[PDB]
Amino acid sequence: DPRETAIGLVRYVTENAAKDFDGESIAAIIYRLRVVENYVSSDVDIICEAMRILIKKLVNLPPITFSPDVWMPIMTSITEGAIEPQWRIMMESIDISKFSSTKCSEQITSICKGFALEFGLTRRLFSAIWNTDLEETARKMMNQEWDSVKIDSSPDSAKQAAGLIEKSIFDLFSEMKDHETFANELYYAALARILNNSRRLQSFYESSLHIYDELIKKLWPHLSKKDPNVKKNTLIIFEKLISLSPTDVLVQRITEKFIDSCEWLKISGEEICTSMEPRLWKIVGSLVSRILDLKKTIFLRHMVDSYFQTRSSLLSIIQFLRTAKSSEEIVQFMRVFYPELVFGNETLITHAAIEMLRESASHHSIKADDFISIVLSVIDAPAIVRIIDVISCIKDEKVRKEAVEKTIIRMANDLEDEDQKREGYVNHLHENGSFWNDIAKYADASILDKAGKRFVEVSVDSMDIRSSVLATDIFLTILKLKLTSEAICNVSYSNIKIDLEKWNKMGNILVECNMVKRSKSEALPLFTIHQLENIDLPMRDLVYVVTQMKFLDTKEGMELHRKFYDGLPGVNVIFEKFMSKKIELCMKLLDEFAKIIAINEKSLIFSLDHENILDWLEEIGVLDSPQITEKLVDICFSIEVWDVLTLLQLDGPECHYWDLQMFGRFWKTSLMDLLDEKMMKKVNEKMGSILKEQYDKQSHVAKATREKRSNGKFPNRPKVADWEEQLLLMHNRIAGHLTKKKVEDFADESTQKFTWLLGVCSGQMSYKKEVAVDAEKILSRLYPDAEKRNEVLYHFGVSSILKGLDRPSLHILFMQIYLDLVQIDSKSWKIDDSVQKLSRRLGGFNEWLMIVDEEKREDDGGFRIYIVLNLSHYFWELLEHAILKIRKFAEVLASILDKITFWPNPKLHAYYYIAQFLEPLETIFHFIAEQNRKVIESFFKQLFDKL
Amino acid sequence: DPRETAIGLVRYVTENAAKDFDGESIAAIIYRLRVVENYVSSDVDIICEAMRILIKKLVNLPPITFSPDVWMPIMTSITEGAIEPQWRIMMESIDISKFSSTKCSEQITSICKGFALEFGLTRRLFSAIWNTDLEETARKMMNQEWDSVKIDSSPDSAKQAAGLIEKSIFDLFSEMKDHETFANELYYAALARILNNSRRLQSFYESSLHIYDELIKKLWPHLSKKDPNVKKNTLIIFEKLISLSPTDVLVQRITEKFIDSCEWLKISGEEICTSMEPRLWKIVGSLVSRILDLKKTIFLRHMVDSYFQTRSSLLSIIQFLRTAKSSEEIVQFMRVFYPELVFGNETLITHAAIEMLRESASHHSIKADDFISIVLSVIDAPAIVRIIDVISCIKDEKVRKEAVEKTIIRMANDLEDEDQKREGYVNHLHENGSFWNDIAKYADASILDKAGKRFVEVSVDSMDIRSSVLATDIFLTILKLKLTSEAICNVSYSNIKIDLEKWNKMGNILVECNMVKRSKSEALPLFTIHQLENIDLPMRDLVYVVTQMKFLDTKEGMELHRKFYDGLPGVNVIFEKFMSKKIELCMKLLDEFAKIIAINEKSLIFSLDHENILDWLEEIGVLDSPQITEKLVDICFSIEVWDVLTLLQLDGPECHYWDLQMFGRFWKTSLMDLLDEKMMKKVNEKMGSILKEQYDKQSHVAKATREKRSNGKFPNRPKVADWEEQLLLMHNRIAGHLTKKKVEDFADESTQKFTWLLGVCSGQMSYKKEVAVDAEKILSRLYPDAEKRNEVLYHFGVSSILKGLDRPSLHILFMQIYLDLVQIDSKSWKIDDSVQKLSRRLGGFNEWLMIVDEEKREDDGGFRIYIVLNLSHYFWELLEHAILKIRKFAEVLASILDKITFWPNPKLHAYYYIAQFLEPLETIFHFIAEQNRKVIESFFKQLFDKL
Repeated sequence: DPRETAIGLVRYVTENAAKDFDGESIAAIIYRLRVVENYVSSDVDIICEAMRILIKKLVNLPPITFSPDVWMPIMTSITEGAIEPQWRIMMESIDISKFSSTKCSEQITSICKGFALEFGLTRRLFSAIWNTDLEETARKMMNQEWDSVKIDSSPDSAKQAAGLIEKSIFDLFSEMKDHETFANELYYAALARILNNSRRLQSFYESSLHIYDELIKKLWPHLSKKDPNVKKNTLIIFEKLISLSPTDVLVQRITEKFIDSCEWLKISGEEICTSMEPRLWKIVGSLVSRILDLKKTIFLRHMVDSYFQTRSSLLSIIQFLRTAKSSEEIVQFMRVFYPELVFGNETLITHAAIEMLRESASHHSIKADDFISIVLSVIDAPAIVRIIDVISCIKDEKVRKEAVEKTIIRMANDLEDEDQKREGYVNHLHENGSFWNDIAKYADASILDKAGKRFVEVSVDSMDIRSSVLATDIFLTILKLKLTSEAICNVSYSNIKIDLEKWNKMGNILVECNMVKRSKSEALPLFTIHQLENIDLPMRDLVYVVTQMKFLDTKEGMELHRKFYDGLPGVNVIFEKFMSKKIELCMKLLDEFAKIIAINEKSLIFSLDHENILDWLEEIGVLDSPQITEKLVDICFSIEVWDVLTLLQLDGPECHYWDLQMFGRFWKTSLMDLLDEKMMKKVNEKMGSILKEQYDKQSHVAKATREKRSNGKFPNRPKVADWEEQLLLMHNRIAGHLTKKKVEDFADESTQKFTWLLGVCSGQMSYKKEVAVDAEKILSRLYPDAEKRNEVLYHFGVSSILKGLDRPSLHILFMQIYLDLVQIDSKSWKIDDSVQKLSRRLGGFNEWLMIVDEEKREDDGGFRIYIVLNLSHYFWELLEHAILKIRKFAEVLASILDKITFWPNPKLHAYYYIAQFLEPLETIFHFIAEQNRKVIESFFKQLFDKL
Repeated sequence: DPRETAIGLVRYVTENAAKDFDGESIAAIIYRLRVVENYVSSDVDIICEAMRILIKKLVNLPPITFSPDVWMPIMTSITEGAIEPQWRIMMESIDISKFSSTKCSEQITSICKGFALEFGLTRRLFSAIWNTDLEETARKMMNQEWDSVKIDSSPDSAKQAAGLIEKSIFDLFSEMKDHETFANELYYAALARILNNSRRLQSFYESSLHIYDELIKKLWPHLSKKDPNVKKNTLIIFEKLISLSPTDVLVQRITEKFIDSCEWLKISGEEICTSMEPRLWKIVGSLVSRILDLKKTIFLRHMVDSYFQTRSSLLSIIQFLRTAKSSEEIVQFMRVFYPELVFGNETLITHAAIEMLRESASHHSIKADDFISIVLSVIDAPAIVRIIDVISCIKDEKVRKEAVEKTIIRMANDLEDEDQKREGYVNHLHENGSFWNDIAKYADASILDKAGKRFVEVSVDSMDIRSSVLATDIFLTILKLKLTSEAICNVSYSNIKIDLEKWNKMGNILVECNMVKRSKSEALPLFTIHQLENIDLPMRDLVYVVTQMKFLDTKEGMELHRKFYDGLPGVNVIFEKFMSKKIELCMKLLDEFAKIIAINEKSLIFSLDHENILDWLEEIGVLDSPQITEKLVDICFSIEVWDVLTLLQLDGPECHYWDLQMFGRFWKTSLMDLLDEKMMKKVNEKMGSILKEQYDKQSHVAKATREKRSNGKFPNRPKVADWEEQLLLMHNRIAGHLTKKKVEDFADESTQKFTWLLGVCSGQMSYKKEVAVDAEKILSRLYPDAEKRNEVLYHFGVSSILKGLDRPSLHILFMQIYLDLVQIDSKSWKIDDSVQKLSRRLGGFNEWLMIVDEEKREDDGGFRIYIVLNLSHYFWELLEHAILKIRKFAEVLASILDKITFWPNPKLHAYYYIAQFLEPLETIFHFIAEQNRKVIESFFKQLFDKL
């Protein structure tokens, strides 16, 4: 029975407790009293005193008594009661004849655990497995003795230690003997393991660092209690362990280990930095090289993970270089590694380096040469956005000023060599307001003056419109830059020392900067002397002057113009001559606006609030000026023809102004109340055919655009966009300036405004019913009688039709409908009518055919003879109410006959129409010949002279 | 920023460390310095001194400062740093204006854990949640103060305690202040919880017992260090807690709890038993009632589990009643609960109760009345197999003797009332040898004598053969029972005092016991005086005497027969008269064996080794006796007819011995070498027809058995079983006893052995070729000449055929073949033959027809006249070599004629055959009539007298 044998062995131990036994026998006794599992509660006490005696004897054994694989199972059995099988294999071979409920067993195990805790077996086990004496190695590395290292640092022993560290006996670390000293010697033995494995290698370090990390994690609360020199010892042990590292990966891992250590042992950055600055610089260089390589590159997922770790390592060491006293070290760091560090697109580390630079500057005055070197090296790099940080790092006012001027010169040079990348960087740098706030609270006045001068120089030297525009805008901002110390004019023209002719070029750039790029509030209107001295300006600065001439009215504008243009002779005379009644400027601006509306061309005036253009002329106060209103009606006329080109779906300036004007006067006006439906059919068909012929004459892109725009063919109006609504709105508003008193302004018959009024009275489409009724009322004021009111309206319509045919598919149609409206009218003639009234109904017929001039004869297509022959031919056909019509026409022809002679041009078939004159003379001689004789003879004489 | 506010609060604490603050403010400060997570390694020291100050102040707070649900999260935060959300909800409502890496946080948490360990916050938390002072309740139950209990024992507080017990602060139980005292007060507070929840209830106890078990599991190593009175306090606390339990389930659970406790606190059975015997008895009664109910019965799987537990509870408490000093208690336990405990079919608990009974008997002398009461109560129960255990428990020799005699009387009474169950129990009890070894080493001689007397009484009084057989066998065993003290005759006939006529009946029971039940070695042959005085015995004890008469030859048998039959007059005369030449016993035994082989009946002689029966007669020495050999040949003859009944597939004694005997002599013997193939066909067909007629006359079971046995019909032999091989083997062996000298024994012609020898010489099938050639050689010795050798063989065959037809479908066939063999033979007759030789060839013809007796005439079927008429008829047909045949037959008939007159019986058609006599007389008178005249006249005179 095993229990009896165990009892006998226990008795043998109790009576032989003062004797010394070989370790093998002790191990055999231990094994045999563990393997028994049928113990009783009665004999537990004697056996526990037995095994405390055995454990006390075992601790006294020399370390070389057993091997680690035999040391392991005995501890297993005496701590948790687990029995390893190969252990029982080895132990059953030992003879012991010379020495001869599970609750009892677990009580025995726990009591043995308590006794093993009291007698401190863990230290003995560690010393045995590691083949070293922990106290001796701890003492020797207290004394820095590294050439006499005697310890096993094999990976499997590290595995065994790690497999130890997790049981519960270490949960009670503050209960074993000299637990602080034992803790210290464990820490130093782990450090000596790292040292041994580092020295041997002169996968290889993973287990060592792992077991060291586990040891420090379990041991931090007790290392700092007894020995206050632990921190310094860790500092020296690593100040070698770093220096013995061959490769950079090793270095970064172990520096991570001491980042951890300084975290555990509560070591602030100041002490470590002041005691390890020399090696730290090398370590920093190697690790930052690793960061650079890993950023360049940025089982294959590790390439990011390690990246993060290494970066965090920097984040720690820079935080340990927070109070780095060596200014030279941090200066050379900024000079060499900071550029690429910024290039790594990492902000935290740069950010901290910046603050430690500012702290080093506050505590110590670094040489200006060093700081200008680092600034230029940063200026050299295409990173010019963060430079302001190191500019704020400049604690010297003079250095700050010189650094700012060097940086501005550098960006000027960057814009000079014309590389897109640098230009983009400069644009981003000038997109923030904190930069300019810092520039204001750093730089002084002279810096602003030189910046303005150089910057106007680059603006005038820049051919690229974008670069010049940016230059002018930022020049405007630096002109209005408020200095904090001085808290405004910052650049004067005299200091620029530039020729005036090139300063004249800046006007367009100023237009672009002040209305295109900038908003209304931040717009800073300025005018170069080319504008202030001339009226013959392009519409760009014409619009500029018209819309920012209110800015000179304010005292601020006049003041800054005077102070900026100070030193230039005659400036006062210029100012008074533009304050003087600019009226010609208004005329030319409105003329250009008229012709630009006449050609269907896009202009930036449309983007402005032109709908209240009448308000604009009210701001200056020339709304009462009469010479403007003429031009005003011109505007109206032109917008009218624009509307026509909108309705025709024609677009483009392929036809002259008068053609489309007379086509506009050709519309729904009461002139076509008299016409019949067959007439409409023929005119619409011919208009559609000629419009289609024009359409297929165009290109494919224009046809696609017109098809997209047009929802329906003639006469349906195409789709309406937005801008035409604005144009129409301001067009109808003109009436605000058309009041012009009661009747006296329009009483002059021979005025363009009178022609406009006659046009608007009857049927102009683009004008709304309110304007139409106002025009009708004012015409009622002019002509109280309605008979003359309609007579003059009809005469105006026909006369406009006739005059429009002077400067040449549409002319022939107009010929046709002129004939046709005459045919319609002829039914309404009275027998008692006069020849002058008939000529008036025919238009300006008498005055039209009496214009005998060389120019009128020149290049005429014979429209006059063509008309005369056409009506004469139709009346001749009728002759071969009707009698009254023929008689009145014959009266008219007899009255006019003596004038038609001068007209026959010598280029057209003059003789053919001379012969064709036979019908009119026949209808005259049917009755009239007796009263009109001299005319007849003179007519014949010039006719024969023509031969 | 929370960190600045926490720093300010920490400063406020440091300058106000000597002031007292309300607990709410302290909790708010704790919460706010926990919630901060951006701490620095620099300020860790000041904050840890801050919270040690706060914890020291908090410990000083009165227990009613907070509620448990507020006490919980603060401990959570200060031990593991986990923050409960509702806690932050409650704490954020407190204003603190008047007081104004995660590695740092975890260091803070671990340092706070260490400080909380040092200041012992766990005791304060327990006192707060349980609304009690642990020291006061521990002291009061040291002083046994139960009427002033003030504690909360709610289930949720138990849940909270259990949820506490598992963190790591309790891993260091030996580090908090007064950890032994705190351990004691925890144990006593848990006990007071059980007490409170037991008293309140005057599901309800599960959490309390669970938390108590967890507490004792974590707290056992420290409860016995300081206070040595813990064991007694647990004893009293349970000596009430058991006594206050209303139901038995509660009782069994809590007694399990103290089985556990005595296991943990190292309390041996002796102390607990001597201090708690009164209540333990009640507890034992209740739990054993539970075991009885659960055995009777033996989510529904629990009915077994609890069962086991409760049984284990008994296994513990009985082991704590090991040294129960009260003999009355254990005696009454055995008297009342032990029977049903045995009935529970559980052996461990009974087993231990038995040993504790023996220990109580060794230490203390229990009254004999108690032990006889418990024995009779066990004897009363049908469990009489284990009684021997309590008989060995009897330490008193006189009591042991009286208990043994009471038990034997009890089993005698059990066998008397004739209930099968009790008989089976007695048989099982007598099936073991340890029981009889114990009976021998316990009882004395007089016990054996009275057992033998009563047991012979029951054997002779038992009508059941099985009960009597068991009685006789066990009487034999108790007769040979060796007593250890006396170390053999144990029962004598005189003491039995039984009448001799009933003792004569025991013979058959002795046969059954000594050859059927018992083996050869343990067979104990005995013979009742009925056998020793008589020869007219049934074959049972005949076989017994023949096979165990060797047992008297040994001195042992004679000695035990004399000493057992001592006191009976004339025993010596009986012994000498059976030692005297038993020869008649042999004759009668062999006669019975012969007739039993003749009827195909199963007998147990077959199971014996009868194959060496010749050896048996050699053992006695009567193998030389001549009067046996006659009977021997009888045996042979009978086995022969048995073989015939085997070959015929007939079986059963439906035909007489002589019929089958003459059919056996009818077989392949040389008598049928003379017969031809048509004769074989007719005889085989008729035999098959009559055999089938016999077959379908039988029943279905016999036909099924015969069909299974017979693999083929006639003449193919059926399948051969085993026993016939044995019978045939001993049959052939007879020859060993047939040597009988050279020629002188068989020289007597008129002997049965001579008939057997004549039969074996020619053709008996069952005898092998060795016996056949031996018989031929011995017949060559008897008859050197071969002519007489074949003549007598032929005469024997025909004479056996004729004699077999005297005591009547097979007879008519025999008639036919007798005629037919005569026809065959008649061709071999010489002209010079004599009438006597011809009669010899015809068989015993002359001697056969001359037997004139009243018995021969009586009931004769007229076979003689039938034969005479049949051959006379065939020879008459031939008459109407042939002449020689007719002449020889006529000579024979003339010689015999004067004798055939006497035979005609008066029951059969006598006159018809008298008339049919005309053919023989005709063939006689064809020639012979002159030499035979007086015969003719006498024949005619008796013929006429017959009329």
